[PDB]
Amino acid sequence: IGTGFPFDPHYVEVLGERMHYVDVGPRDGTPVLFLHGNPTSSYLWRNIIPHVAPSHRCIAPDLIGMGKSDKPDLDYFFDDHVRYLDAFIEALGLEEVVLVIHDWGSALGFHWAKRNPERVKGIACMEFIRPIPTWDEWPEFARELFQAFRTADVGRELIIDQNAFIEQVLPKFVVRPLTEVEMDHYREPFLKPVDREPLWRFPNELPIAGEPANIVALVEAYMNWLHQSPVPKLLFWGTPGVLIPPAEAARLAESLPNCKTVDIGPGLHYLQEDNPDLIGSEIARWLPAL
Repeated sequence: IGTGFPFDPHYVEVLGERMHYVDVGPRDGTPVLFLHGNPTSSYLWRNIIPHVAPSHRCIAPDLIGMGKSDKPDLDYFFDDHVRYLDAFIEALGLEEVVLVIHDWGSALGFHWAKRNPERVKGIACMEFIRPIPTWDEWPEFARELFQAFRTADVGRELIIDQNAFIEQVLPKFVVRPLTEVEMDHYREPFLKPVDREPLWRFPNELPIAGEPANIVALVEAYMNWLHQSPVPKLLFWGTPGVLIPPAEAARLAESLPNCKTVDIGPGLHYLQEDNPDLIGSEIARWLPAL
């Protein structure tokens, strides 16, 4: 598994802030837009993109306040990310797209898809955000941790002061051991504690136990759209998973229209770090059929 990030940097100005993105592959057909989540960046996609780039344009932005993108003094609510991503897509003059999405990147992607259904040609997804009705549906191996993340004072102490989302959550949710080089790549955006605001707000935006109500409503909305959309879908899952356990992937395999599922083997949350070659190769095999 490659530790390097051999991609020329690109920046586009979005609402007075520069957003970094990877942009490789041929420029004529439909682009594949890769959307990371918390606490990652386009670095998450580094070993997946090379399978896809030979045949298709790969665009992978770093979300505002993350990766190599500018870091405005925002609250970094989900709605903030929505506004910047909406503006990024229009800034590049993208028409139709294929989405490849994960975690908060999936919330963003699905919400964009619901609002622009005519412009989405396919969705490849993995460990995506769905309503979590109770904490019983959250893996026992991370229940107290994320409960603490959403507790007053304690949450900020763990995520901001101690950098728990980088130093604990990342290794905890990758089955194979991450190298020091890989950790340093993930560390680089958040060397300054103050810049960890998005890493704390994201877990506090998760639709868990009916709160926050607005996000629950929004996620329910795009899941309702997804369940009745004819757009081709490719769902990657792992055992035992985090957001999408095997049993959930099985239900989605039946319920989601026009959906193919791919079992990546052992996986938690950052499936891209466990089996990037299978994820990349399957996306590549899938795209020409769109």
